[PDB]
Formats: sequence, C-alpha cells, structure tokens
Amino acid sequence: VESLRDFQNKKGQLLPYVKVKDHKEKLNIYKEEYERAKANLRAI
Repeated sequence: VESLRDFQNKKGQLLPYVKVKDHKEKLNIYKEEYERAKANLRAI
C-alpha cells in the first residue's frame, strides 16, 4: 500500500503545471511592461 502511495507520489507531473503558470505570469508581466513603456515613450 505504501509503495503504491509513493508510486502515485512519483507520478505527480506538477512541475509542468507550475512551469506553465510561471511562464504565463512571466509573459503577462513582460507584455504589460512592454505596453507601458511603449505608450510612455510615444507620449514623451
């Protein structure tokens, strides 16, 4: 039972999901910064 438990533990994995969310928020922040700087320097 405990070996099967650690088997499902090794199955999950979670690292792809956390990398997905990390790269998503990174791209969002980067796009926000790009738009902000572009608008600011266009106005200036």
